[PDB]
Amino acid sequence: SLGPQVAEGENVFGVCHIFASFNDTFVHVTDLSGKETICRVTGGMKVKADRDESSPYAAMLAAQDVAQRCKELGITALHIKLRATGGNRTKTPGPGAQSALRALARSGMKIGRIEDVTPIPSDSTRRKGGRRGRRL
RNA sequence: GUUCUAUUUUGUUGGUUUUCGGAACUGAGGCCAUGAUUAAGAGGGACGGCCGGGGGCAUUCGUAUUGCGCCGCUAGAGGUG
Ligand SMILES: [Mg+2]
Ligand SMILES: [Mg+2]
Repeated sequence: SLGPQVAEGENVFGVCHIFASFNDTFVHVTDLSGKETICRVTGGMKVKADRDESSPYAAMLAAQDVAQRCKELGITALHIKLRATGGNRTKTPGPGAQSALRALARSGMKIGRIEDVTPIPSDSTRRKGGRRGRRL
């Protein structure tokens, strides 16, 4: 729990997988390989009404909690891997993506490299919804 | 030339071949300014270099999706106004 015993001034790098859907948000800090996870907090465990799991406020609270104990385990800097639902479904990030990423910068964490890792297909299976679409 | 053959012809009876004519068949000729319009901003076909998610058969790659096996950490995740 004391982290790595390494000289001062360096930055131990981790990666946070920011998965921002339209109905909740994930903030998931792991080590460089991604094999070993460290902190995982969603907007759903920080808000009471599930209509607000994807709200930008819940993401900022979720990001603060992750970064708060991320210092505790020794990590000082992060690589950012933003992600939308993607796949066969939408490919734009949800509302909570910006607040969660902004909060990490303000929480004292150091930002490394930001990249989008949305799972886009070459071409996919048939998309949910009829031929006339989700009509309302 | 051959065959059949109208009929004229030998003072008048009779027999044969002519030729003269008619019709058909068959040789060697000479002669014609000797005889085939053009080549459709019609078409068909040939040939030459290309062109195209045209067609059929086989082959190859790509993420994504679903499922499964293992590893990590966790209490929610999904969905909706
Ligand atoms: Mg229906
Ligand atoms: Mg309408």
